Amino acid sequence: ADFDAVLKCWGPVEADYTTIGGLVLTRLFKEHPETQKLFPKFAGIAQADIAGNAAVSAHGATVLKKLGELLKAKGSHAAILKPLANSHATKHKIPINNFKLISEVLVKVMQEKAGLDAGGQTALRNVMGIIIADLEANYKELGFS
Ligand code: HEM
Ligand SMILES: [C-]#N
Repeated sequence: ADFDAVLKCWGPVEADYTTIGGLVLTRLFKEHPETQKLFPKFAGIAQADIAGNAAVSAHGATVLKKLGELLKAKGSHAAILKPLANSHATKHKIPINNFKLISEVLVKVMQEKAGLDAGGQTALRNVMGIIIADLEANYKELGFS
């Protein structure tokens, strides 16, 4: 049910993955500035210059398309999520807690841009908790606790 509640509001996201992707990453780097250092291509860009950055928005679109592709899997997602855990633990070297940060930014952006109501915001938090727990279990399989 929580996947359905999110998907019932995904239309505005999927309609403009680049604009919404840029909003998410711009907000993440504003509200959680330590996360920006984890993107060496973007680290050190002054905040004022992030909202207009086409590379930032294109990367945000990649992230949101992947999360769409996870959402629409409704928890049957191993072939999608194992590779993401592998790359994020071993290539990008992202500590797990940062996933909670981007998830909360997404809840805010969807509240403001996608019609996600207070129950919907619960639902997305729950779904992101599923995804993050799976990422974390795969991190541990790789030796990253
Ligand atoms: C569920 C949330 C997230 C999703 C769906 C996601 C998805 C992706 C995807 C699809 C890629 C491209 C393939 C790859 O390199 O693995 C990627 C790259 C990357 N992700 Fe994530 N990601 C998430 C969260 C994060 C967080 C929380 C951070 C850091 C705070 C992060 C940092 C990176 C970095 C640094 C890259 C490589 C950028 C580049 O060099 O082009 N990701 N992510
Ligand atoms: C990943 N951003």
